[PDB]
Amino acid sequence: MNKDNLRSPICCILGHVATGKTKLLDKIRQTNVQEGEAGGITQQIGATYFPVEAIKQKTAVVNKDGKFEFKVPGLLIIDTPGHESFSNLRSRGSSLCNIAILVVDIMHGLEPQTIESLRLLRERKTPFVVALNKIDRLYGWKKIENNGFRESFALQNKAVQNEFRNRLDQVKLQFAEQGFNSELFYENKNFARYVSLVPTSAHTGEGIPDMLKLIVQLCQERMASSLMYLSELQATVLEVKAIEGFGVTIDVILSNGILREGDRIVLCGLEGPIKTNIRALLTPAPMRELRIKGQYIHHKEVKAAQGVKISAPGLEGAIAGSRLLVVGPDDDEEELEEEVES
Ligand SMILES: Nc1nc2c(ncn2[C@@H]2O[C@H](COP(=O)(O)OP(=O)(O)OP(O)(O)=S)[C@@H](O)[C@H]2O)c(=O)[nH]1
Ligand SMILES: [Cl-]
Ligand SMILES: [Mg+2]
Repeated sequence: MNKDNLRSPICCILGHVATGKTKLLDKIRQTNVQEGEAGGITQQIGATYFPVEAIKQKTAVVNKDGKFEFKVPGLLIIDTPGHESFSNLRSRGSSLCNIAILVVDIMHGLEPQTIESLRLLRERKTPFVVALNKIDRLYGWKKIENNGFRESFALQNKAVQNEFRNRLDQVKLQFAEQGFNSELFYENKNFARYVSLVPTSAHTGEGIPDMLKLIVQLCQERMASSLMYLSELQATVLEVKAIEGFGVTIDVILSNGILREGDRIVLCGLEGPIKTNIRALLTPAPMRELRIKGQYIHHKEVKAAQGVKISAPGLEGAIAGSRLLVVGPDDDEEELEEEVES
């Protein structure tokens, strides 16, 4: 359990259309992905890597005394489409994650794809918190940019505080009807068993510090302890696409283990196993999206979890969703081809 064998866990963001999943991530990243999107909607799985240094800075306003202990090296956050036509991608993102944020519009409560998401979460026993987003839409909300929720909530007028309590109670009742007990996050005395509700605004940043602290807490206090450390390689192909200068590449979620430039890799292809070597192992800059076209950073080595793009010859027939394996010293290359096909 050395700190040079720590693993960055995977957090999926799930929720109904237009609840603010991408906008929340844009506020954390300081990006404008949502503005860029056709229709303002997400149509693919996105991956952004957050080094723990950034998480520490973005939670300082709810950790002023420094007493919160950070143990993760970072977190890979997966953005997903809420639109009904992409249930396959919510399913894939859910299958990949270790923990999750379920985004609910506080003004609307639970909606059809919230219910779909809750089924995914319950089935896989995924620890999650709920972001009750768009609190700035409470009428008369007075913002302090990027504040902790409690601090800001204390400064609101009586009308706003009453409206919040009323909507919060309604949402709690909705979750209870779906079989989930939930509590406002600082009122939750059973983090292991009850869902924490953290009110947020993607527009003002309020509550995001609380939300980030909570997902680190999910990693450190709910996720299986073994997942804090790197073990055997696990990787999944997300997409296959030709990129200028690199030929047909694959975007991969590295879920566990370590990938290296030059690795002999095996994966499923249309006509049978593909066996090739990694020519370039690419990532976005930290806190930038895998689903966004850009210049890429080349790495000799990438430790899990991360979203990577791999350049290699012979990827033309790669199958999205395929597992990916690396040929190790004690492996037989053909035997490994047979194992990936399984
Ligand atoms: N006022 C306010 N508006 C918000 C907030 N969060 C998101 N929005 C707005 O809601 C709209 C939808 O946000 P978006 O980030 O696209 O949702 P999404 O959950 O990613 O939606 P999808 O990709 O599943 S279709 C956008 O216009 C965005 O500006 C918020 O906290 N306050
Ligand atoms: Cl949970
Ligand atoms: Mg989106």
